[PDB]
Amino acid sequence: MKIGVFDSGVGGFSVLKSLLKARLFDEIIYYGDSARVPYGTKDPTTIKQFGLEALDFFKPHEIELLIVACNTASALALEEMQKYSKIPIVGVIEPSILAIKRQVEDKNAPILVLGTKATIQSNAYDNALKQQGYLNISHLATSLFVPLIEESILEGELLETCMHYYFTPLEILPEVIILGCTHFPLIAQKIEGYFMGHFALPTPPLLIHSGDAIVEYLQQKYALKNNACTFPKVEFHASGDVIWLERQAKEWLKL
Amino acid sequence: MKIGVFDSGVGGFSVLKSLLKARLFDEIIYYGDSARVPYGTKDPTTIKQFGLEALDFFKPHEIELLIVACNTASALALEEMQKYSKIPIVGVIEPSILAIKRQVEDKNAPILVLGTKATIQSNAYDNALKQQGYLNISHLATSLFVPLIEESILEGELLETCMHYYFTPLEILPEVIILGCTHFPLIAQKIEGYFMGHFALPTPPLLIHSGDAIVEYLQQKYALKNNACTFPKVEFHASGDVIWLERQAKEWLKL
Ligand SMILES: CC(C)Cn1c(=O)n(C)c(=O)c2c(-c3cncn3C)n(Cc3cccc4ccccc34)nc21
Ligand SMILES: CC(C)Cn1c(=O)n(C)c(=O)c2c(-c3cncn3C)n(Cc3cccc4ccccc34)nc21
Ligand SMILES: N[C@H](CCC(=O)O)C(=O)O
Ligand SMILES: N[C@H](CCC(=O)O)C(=O)O
Repeated sequence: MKIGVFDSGVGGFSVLKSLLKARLFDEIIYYGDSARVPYGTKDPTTIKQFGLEALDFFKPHEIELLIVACNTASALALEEMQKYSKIPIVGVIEPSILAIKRQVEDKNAPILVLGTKATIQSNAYDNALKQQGYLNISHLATSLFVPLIEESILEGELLETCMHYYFTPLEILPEVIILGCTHFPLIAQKIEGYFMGHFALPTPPLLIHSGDAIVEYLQQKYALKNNACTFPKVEFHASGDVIWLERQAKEWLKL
Repeated sequence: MKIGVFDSGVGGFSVLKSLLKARLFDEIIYYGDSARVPYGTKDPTTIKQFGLEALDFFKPHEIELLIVACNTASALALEEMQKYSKIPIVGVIEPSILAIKRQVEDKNAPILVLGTKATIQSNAYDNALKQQGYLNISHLATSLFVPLIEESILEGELLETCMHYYFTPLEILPEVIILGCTHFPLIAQKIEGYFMGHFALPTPPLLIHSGDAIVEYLQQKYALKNNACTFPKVEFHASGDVIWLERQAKEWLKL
């Protein structure tokens, strides 16, 4: 199968990695709208229109399915993109809801959603979660995590001080934390260590990764299988510097 | 006189505040490309073209001069903008160079240039200072200041730790600090406080503010006298969050 993956930029790599490791696809066309990144700081009408525009980018590629790796575009643009697209478009929020259902039998478990401002203000996560019977849902816009991560602040005092800034106010101690942004997997264990260091817990909260969750959905929904070729064809495309993006793929993805 | 102000988003307000206090112009059309903010994290090509697209936006408005309030656009897009424009275009780098040339006779004074990644990478400031005979020039990309300032992290521990992270590796004690980004006046006193508090500085460093510097330039170059109408007509446009932009203008600029 030939598919598209769309993200606001390089962050989508966290999803593409899961897809690659699972060997789902013979061909993948990755588009990063990196001239306009971030999306998370911006308004719904702007982001919806970004998502429609990404649809036009894909048209000459004859993809059969579009993955929207971006949790912000997933939260805000996806309904509008699906409305004008014949092929299916799969976002990263719904697959995470299905993963939570499999992994979190206790409907009362405190679940913390972390995301960009736009993702958190949409309440996409909370709404889906409530519909499936969840009763203790909390949310937090950890906005500064995105540029810290862009600047490779993946440990140390500055990261620790930032986490502390966002997490100290929380009144509830989550048993489940949804990593509802492309960037946040890169600080997954530091978030785990934060809660383990700051509270007496025998195990860290369960972390939900958007990549692994969409992999599980794609396998099940499309009978996709971990035996697409050994050397998938993958093209990178960007509205900003595509050579830099390709250089990133080569360094971090081996491609 | 009707003129235009361009910036990547709201940060240009720091320049606009200075323009308004100086009563230089009867009417100002402000445009922020806030669908695509920030520019500072991006590349020459992408930023040159943003700045040519800003020319297009000003065409129906019949402006007589354009001020590029963005330090990043000034650094990367100015020449290209000027190459095509029929009206004078004034950016925020050259006026800062001439402000320094006026206040700082000592060619060995240690001047420190703070900007976005793109601004610093261009060496637009360093080149201009060197041509003016300056021999002691350091630069730092203080990239996380921008998002921290956007999230109103204007004091406290997170700012202090961010500043520590950028300022600690510095091998020269500055006598001149260029606030080479729209956003950095909002923490000017905090920056001055970090240097006075952690080092043995005899007296505060001379801080160069892009807006005060452009004003000085505009007055002198254009023989503008500060005798424009007491309440100028000012319009606010943006590529998104325009409503938000207009709110910010009323709350913060008195407009
Ligand atoms: C995302 C996984 C698949 C690969 N990866 C990584 O494991 N680390 C530890 C990085 O530091 C990194 C970076 C990186 C290079 N410079 C900064 N970093 C963080 N990239 C590229 C990248 C850049 C910016 C944001 C990103 C967000 C998500 C994924 C990759 C990102 N990919 C990176
Ligand atoms: C003319 C400027 C200096 C007036 N002004 C201000 O003095 N403070 C202290 C603000 O906090 C503020 C803000 C603000 C509203 N939300 C966060 N802040 C910081 N704006 C709008 C604004 C927003 C974001 C970044 C900005 C960067 C430069 C100038 C204005 C900016 N203007 C603001
Ligand atoms: N990809 C975005 C993060 C970067 C951005 O804000 O565009 C998300 O997953 O929410
Ligand atoms: N206005 C930009 C800062 C914000 C951005 O990165 O676009 C500058 O002065 O460099």
